Amino acid sequence: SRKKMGLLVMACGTPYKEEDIERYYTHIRRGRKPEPEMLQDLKDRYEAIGGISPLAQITEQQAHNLEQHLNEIQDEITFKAYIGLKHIEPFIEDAVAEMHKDGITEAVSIVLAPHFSTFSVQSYNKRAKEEAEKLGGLTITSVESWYDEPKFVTYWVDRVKETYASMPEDERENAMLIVSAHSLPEKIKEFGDPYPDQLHESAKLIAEGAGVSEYAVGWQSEGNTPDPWLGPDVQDLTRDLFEQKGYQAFVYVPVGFVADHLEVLYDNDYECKVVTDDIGASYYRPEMPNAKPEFIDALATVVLKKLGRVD
Ligand SMILES: *Cc1c(C)c(=O)n2c(=O)c(C)c(C)n12
Ligand SMILES: [Cl-]
Ligand SMILES: [Mg+2]
Ligand SMILES: [Mg+2]
Ligand SMILES: [Mg+2]
Ligand SMILES: [Mg+2]
Ligand SMILES: [Mg+2]
Repeated sequence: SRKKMGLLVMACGTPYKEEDIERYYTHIRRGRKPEPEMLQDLKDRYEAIGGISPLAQITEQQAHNLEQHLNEIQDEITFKAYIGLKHIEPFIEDAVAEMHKDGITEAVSIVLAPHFSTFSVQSYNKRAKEEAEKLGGLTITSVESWYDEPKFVTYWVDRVKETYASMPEDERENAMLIVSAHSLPEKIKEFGDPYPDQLHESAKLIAEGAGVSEYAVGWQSEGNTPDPWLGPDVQDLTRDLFEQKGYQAFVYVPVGFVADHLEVLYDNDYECKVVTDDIGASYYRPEMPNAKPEFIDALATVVLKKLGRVD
């Protein structure tokens, strides 16, 4: 007889179809509906990246594959995955309510973003716990960060090694590795938020494992508020590094992101590519984890370590 546990997998969320762009972005913008020109622009961006339907499917596939893999690799717990999202249904509170309705009394949560922040991870975890407390009779232990899981570092190390090995000799000797995550408001620093330090440590670990001595850290995808967000932005960093040293290849590792969503397919593969094309450099951006077995095994290890069932 196995112990039953909920596996609460949390993420930003994505629209499910083009007609969800308005409500998704209204939610991100804290109730401010995008103007018509912006709605049209967003539609065009999603069309440019190959469409919307594949996006939420990745997150669902990650949760599904993680549940099945956890259930196969150990014999003590049977997990059932529930997805809880920030900016579109199913919302975090919906997922917790569904766990409670289904009879779950004990759950472990993980956010599909490897670095802790007060703005995102801590807020998701607190919301999940608050809903559990309101319903009663259900407890959640929450993963806070996992950027330093060795299997996750190794995923990116090996992707970087493959990219550098694929380069012509002249690029391989004159390339720059840019390691990035989603920008957040700079005011997180008032709380001692470790998010920037964790990104810098991811970059150090990945560059070290891959044997890449020239790398830099940047941020991407900042939102639209009056206070400053973490920088430099990858677009500006790329140009600055080019002006300083003349790199002829840029390799983008958006380690803060786990899937082929707009922030990678457009904010790297279009916006950074515009800059590398303008300066005459080659652009590389290795495969995101998505739902691939190597990444799912890394997440399974994160979960079982959090529960103390793996050293
Ligand atoms: C939607 C989204 C993703 C994937 C992410 O990592 N983040 C953030 O950090 C914010 C603030 C938002 C929105 N998102
Ligand atoms: Cl942490
Ligand atoms: Mg339609
Ligand atoms: Mg399966
Ligand atoms: Mg830790
Ligand atoms: Mg942008
Ligand atoms: Mg500003």
